[PDB]
Amino acid sequence: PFFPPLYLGGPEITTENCEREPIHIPGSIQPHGALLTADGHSGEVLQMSLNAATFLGQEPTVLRGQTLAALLPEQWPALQAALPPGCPDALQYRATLDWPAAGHLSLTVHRVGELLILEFEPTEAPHALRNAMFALESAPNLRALAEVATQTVRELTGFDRVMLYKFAPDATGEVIAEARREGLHAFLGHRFPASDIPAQARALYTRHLLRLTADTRAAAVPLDPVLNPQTNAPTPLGGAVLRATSPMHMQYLRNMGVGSSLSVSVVVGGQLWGLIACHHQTPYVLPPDLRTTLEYLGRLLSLQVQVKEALEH
Amino acid sequence: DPLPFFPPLYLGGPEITTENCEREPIHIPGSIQPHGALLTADGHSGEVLQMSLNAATFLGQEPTVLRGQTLAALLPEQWPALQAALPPGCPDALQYRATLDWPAAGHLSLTVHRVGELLILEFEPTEPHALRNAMFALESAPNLRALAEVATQTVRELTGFDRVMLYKFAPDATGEVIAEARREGLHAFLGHRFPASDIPAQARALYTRHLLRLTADTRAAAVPLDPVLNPQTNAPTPLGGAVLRATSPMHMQYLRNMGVGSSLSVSVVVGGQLWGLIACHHQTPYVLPPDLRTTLEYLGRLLSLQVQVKEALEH
Ligand SMILES: *C/C=C1/C(=C/c2[nH]c(/C=C3[NH+]=C(/C=C4\NC(=O)C(C=C)=C4C)C(C)=C\3CCC(=O)O)c(CCC(=O)O)c2C)NC(=O)[C@H]1C
Ligand SMILES: *C/C=C1/C(=C/c2[nH]c(/C=C3[NH+]=C(/C=C4\NC(=O)C(C=C)=C4C)C(C)=C\3CCC(=O)O)c(CCC(=O)O)c2C)NC(=O)[C@H]1C
Repeated sequence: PFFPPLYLGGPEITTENCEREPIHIPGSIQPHGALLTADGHSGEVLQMSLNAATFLGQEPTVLRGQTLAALLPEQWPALQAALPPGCPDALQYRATLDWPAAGHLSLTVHRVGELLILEFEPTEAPHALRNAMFALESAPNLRALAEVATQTVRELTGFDRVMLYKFAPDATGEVIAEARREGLHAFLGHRFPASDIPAQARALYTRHLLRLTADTRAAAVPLDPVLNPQTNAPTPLGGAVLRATSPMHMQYLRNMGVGSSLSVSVVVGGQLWGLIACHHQTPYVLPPDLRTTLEYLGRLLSLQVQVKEALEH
Repeated sequence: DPLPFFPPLYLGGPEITTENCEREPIHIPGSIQPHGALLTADGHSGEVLQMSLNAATFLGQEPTVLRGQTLAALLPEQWPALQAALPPGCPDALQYRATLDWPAAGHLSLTVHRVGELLILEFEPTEPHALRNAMFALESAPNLRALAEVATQTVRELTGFDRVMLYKFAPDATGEVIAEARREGLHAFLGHRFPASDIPAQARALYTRHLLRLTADTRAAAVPLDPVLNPQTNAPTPLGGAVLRATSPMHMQYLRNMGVGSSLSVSVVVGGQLWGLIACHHQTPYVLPPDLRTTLEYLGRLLSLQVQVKEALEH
């Protein structure tokens, strides 16, 4: 099963109980964005991140009464149609708001049962993706495909290190390709135990295909209330990219000297084949539109891995 | 019966009839569609060899001036990028794309690929979260039918085409429309089936490697290359990989007879085989700009993946 989260007086995690940390329900988010939850029917704002006032520019109480209808007039009917009752928690809808306080915000919404989860992040506003797609497809074998993928991602993102991290049948991990800035350790060829990415992390990564820690030293921002009014239970946040990273994994990243981390799942035959894993030495908020490019690349790599593995077997 | 290609018309080959379809050499027509321009150049020196006859009007230069310069001089910023992206021996399927600001012609999209020692350069005029939203909707579709319906509707919304269909090949190469989105008033093709020869075997082979082709105006005359043969080889210039390549006159007549002014299909490729086509129709001529066509190319790949996934959920 899972332990209760901390804020419901559950045990603190150790290396004795890696597998049982309820990483999906931390009750908090990373501070480079803001999150609101809301009722599926009424559009009634039920929870907000204590930092919402910053991003939205709204007097705190104003929000926690109001309706999405009021708050987002153009958007609220689109949401209603895009995310019908009963849809999967994996389905997401995005829009760009030109919002008074903040030039442009990206809005990302998904639905978990009766709750809409809304994420707001700063945003903005060429051929590198098309060029990359063809490059991946003409790679002659899996090894070269891995090399092209890591190089392409590094060029698109500027990340200090990009790896392709492949799982063995026992969930032992191996770094089979790597693109990195001069003057970093090489992790190419190294293998790591399965407990570095615990089973409950791997399952969540099979369904929700991108996560990140923008700053491995930033404090999480609580949800208020912490419990969902609807249920008097924790809000599931695993489909939210803003979700606070496990402090065990942030300790792991800090001990490695990483300041910013991001990965994309490569899913083949319904299973987690591996990860595009990125490191930055310093804090780094990759903007939403560039993340989208990596999300596309994730799908394309999933296709090409199967194609390429089929021409060996 | 499968038989080798005839020589093209310009090398004294015969004219194509219903008798001998599968032998038209549709990859070497010696000509392009008039809404863009094409140059060929030597892959090592960058000497310009062939050009479409309309090139002066896209590129704003006399032929003899174009042909008298190397790509190093014509494309000083792109020439080194081309050479890195398209190394000798690379496959003909690999494409490099850039946007140019050309004085006379505005923003041009440049698409380049390499066939042996030849570079092929295509120039076309070029111009929010719809793709991301579509990607997730496709993935959440519960079964093959719902996927097919979401895919057709999405493509129609992105493009404005009068008719978008998902055409699926059977094992005997006969095809069947299995989903479609269509303009009000058009008659339905859903559930109809069509003989294997409607798309002959040399087309289906080419459609497994080069995943997007089009006819922007089914009445437009083709524009010859000049000279027609590659001076490197005194042989035909391979245009299988060029979206500007002239469509087969047999196929344009099949389309005009249907009342179609514009056609476009994306290949859906599963396990190395052509599974089906996203096929679109418009009643009037219609040019879809290169950046919009890129969205369809990306959806072609997504759909190939999702078709595998939906079919595996099915035994
Ligand atoms: C008690 C359990 C421990 C634990 C937990 C844990 N680990 C993750 C997630 C990740 N761990 C990763 C590990 C590596 N990154 C590398 O670069 C290398 C090798 C050079 C390794 C072995 C990775 C890539 C992830 C994915 C996330 C990311 O991209 O940063 C989680 C889940 C984090 C979250 O989503 O909140 C958890 C709980 N890690 C341990 O080392 C043990 C002690
Ligand atoms: C004597 C040979 C004939 C022939 C040749 C031919 N056909 C193609 C390619 C295509 N034919 C298509 C046929 C259909 N379009 C539809 O809408 C339907 C059903 C509603 C069918 C059956 C299609 C879709 C294509 C693909 C290209 C496209 O999307 O327009 C070629 C190759 C064309 C080229 O690449 O230049 C050739 C030579 N078709 C016949 O019917 C016989 C008479």
